[PDB]
Amino acid sequence: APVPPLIKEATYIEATASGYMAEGVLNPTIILRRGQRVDMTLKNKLTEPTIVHWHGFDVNWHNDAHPSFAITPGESYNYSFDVVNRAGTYLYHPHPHGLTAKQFYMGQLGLVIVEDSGSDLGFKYGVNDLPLVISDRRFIGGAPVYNPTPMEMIAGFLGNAVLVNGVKDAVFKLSGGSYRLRLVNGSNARLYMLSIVKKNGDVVPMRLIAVDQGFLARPIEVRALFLAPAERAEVVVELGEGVYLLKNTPIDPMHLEMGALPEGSEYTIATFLVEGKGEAVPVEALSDPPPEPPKPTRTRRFALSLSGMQWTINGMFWNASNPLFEHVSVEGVELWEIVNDKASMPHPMHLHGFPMWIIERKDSPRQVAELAVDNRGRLPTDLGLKDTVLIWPGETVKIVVNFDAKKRGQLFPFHCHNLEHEDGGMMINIAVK
Ligand SMILES: [Cu+2]
Ligand SMILES: [Cu+2]
Repeated sequence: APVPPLIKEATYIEATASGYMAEGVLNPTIILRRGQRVDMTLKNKLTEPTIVHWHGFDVNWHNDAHPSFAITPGESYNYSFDVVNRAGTYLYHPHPHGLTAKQFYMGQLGLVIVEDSGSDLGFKYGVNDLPLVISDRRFIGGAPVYNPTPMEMIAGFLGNAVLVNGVKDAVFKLSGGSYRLRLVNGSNARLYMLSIVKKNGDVVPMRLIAVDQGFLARPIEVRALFLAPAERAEVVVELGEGVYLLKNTPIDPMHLEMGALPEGSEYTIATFLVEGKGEAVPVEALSDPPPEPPKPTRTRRFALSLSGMQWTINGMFWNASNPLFEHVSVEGVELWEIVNDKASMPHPMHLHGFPMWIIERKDSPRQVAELAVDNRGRLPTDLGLKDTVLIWPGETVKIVVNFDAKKRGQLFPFHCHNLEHEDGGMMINIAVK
């Protein structure tokens, strides 16, 4: 059962090429309590600038940290903030402009778990609460390489094998019982459609309980889950004795932007060898429903498009020379109508600083529409509070965001979490007024 090691006291972290080093362990899971104070110093031990981003955290832009605050090698950066996020599974990872994909892919990515009264639901981390950080790699001679061509910067850098928690061909040896699996897409670009199946047997229903920004109102039974880069979905499964497989199953990846392990091919991501009898953990109710969405005062349309060799948002993209460029000025509660062009590819769009309520999916591909659970085209994952949402070519996704006036005068990136798209500039500053 290989999962990241746990630490509570994240006081000092070193950015190294292989990953984050804290208290002698690599990429540990930082576990925090809702409401606690975080004081943490980042030391840059790389040969290039970097900065840590607390993915999904409600903090100011000094603690986000905005990419403009990146530190040079040998420098340090202090983070100090109160955790006001809902209990859930978050990430910490690099955010220097133009260097994030490589640093992230070469190993700098860890989990941040936020806990709250009763949020562990009776499961124990590393026993039956299992994070599965799914990361693909392009292996050459059994070693990962990050060498995207210009066409791979446009499309995303896809690996030829899939790791779980850094482990090739991951195998989990478990006893029969209940398992909470925290599915995390830690890949640069690869999309997954995830299912758990009995080997040579039937699909195991998964009971979705939480996504990016925390618990659903109630568990939802699903047979398959789309999980794009930086999305998180926590499910509960009942495993009897036998062999089970976490698999990717076939999809149309809709690479329509420009005319080794295909995204829609079927393959095993992890194997569960279930022997013995262990604890059953009943999960009948969740005690932390997401808030209802606020009422927006204006509608703002966003078009996702390829402008030549440059991915853009409303035609705009990162100004490498001016990281404080104010691409969009916002205020109050807004409804964002995010339209992905037909000649495009799926984009997992992610907003810093402010979570998002998903209101509606329109013109989704059938493989998505078939999984929706309401009249507004919403997927089960769309029913929780989110911070990263996948928008398919031709599809319109409507979200509502509250640009809290307490954050006036700060800048927060809005960007695609396909890291090649991000390093390629598919990122703009949202300036809160
Ligand atoms: Cu983020
Ligand atoms: Cu993208």
